Amino acid sequence: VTDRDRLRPPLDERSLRDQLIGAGSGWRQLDVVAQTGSTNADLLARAASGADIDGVVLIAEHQTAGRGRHGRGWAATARAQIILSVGVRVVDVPVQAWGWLSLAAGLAVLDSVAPLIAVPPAETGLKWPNDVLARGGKLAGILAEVAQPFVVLGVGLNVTQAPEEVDPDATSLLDLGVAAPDRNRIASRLLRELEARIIQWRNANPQLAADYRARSLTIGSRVRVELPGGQDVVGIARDIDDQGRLCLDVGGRTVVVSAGDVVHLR
Ligand SMILES: [N-]=[N+]=N[C@@H]1[C@H](O)[C@@H](CNS(=O)(=O)NC(=O)CCCC[C@@H]2SC[C@@H]3NC(=O)N[C@@H]32)O[C@H]1n1cnc2c(N)ncnc21
Repeated sequence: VTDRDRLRPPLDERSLRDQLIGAGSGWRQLDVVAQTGSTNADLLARAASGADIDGVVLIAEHQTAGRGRHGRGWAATARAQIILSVGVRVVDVPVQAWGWLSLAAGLAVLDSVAPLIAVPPAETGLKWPNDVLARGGKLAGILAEVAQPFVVLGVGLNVTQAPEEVDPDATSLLDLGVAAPDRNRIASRLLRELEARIIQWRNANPQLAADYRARSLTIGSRVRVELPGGQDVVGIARDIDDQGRLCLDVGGRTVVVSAGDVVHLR
């Protein structure tokens, strides 16, 4: 709505750089662009042209051709979200562990906005694999894409984004009760949390898996998992394995899923 536009001041690039670039911080480069097609596509293009995108941060005020998992889109309007992509060098890490990098990102996003909520409503946590939920609504979506030797981590976090603007099952910090969300503070918290989780992932820290399970909305729930190819599997989510894959209990049989869409059942 037009009223929410007043609640959407521009990001401060200079200030974010002062806070996030320098001693004690792994981020080497940060840019805020007014608009782009897809921040993920941009960092992928940079890498494909020889640039070292490790520790590089790209933030867009607006994204006109956003991308979701397996061919889907991501909708946004100007200054209503935190829209960023991050480059991570991964070649030094075994390929089996790359799946955990995306789980780590969602954990970082959740922890960056969790205390801003007045009281924990039902369904505030992480849905496997790339979903930050709050009150059942999708608060943020994570997209990891490969460009050797890097992985580009993308985050779309609904700050003041109205569900009617993007998606019916969406929610935002504003629609959760946060009156005047400051994207500068939130982005700063987010990238600081993200830095910690990436280091943890890179060093195979046990705390990463433990912290994920503690915030998982999926583990322990009856779920319908829509597999790639259109097949549905119904069971009970039990655990995450060492590759970040979802372990399903289907009537006593174990089904391990590497990718798919999860729906929490009654
Ligand atoms: N159901 N469905 N429909 C929409 C779409 O089909 C679906 C896609 N979700 S998804 O397949 O699990 N993928 C994701 O959640 C990952 C999205 C990553 C976006 C980030 S933003 C910066 C970076 N650059 C990119 O191009 N992508 C990444 O989410 C719905 N959707 C679109 N915009 C949304 C909304 N702003 N908030 C919540 N949900 C919404």
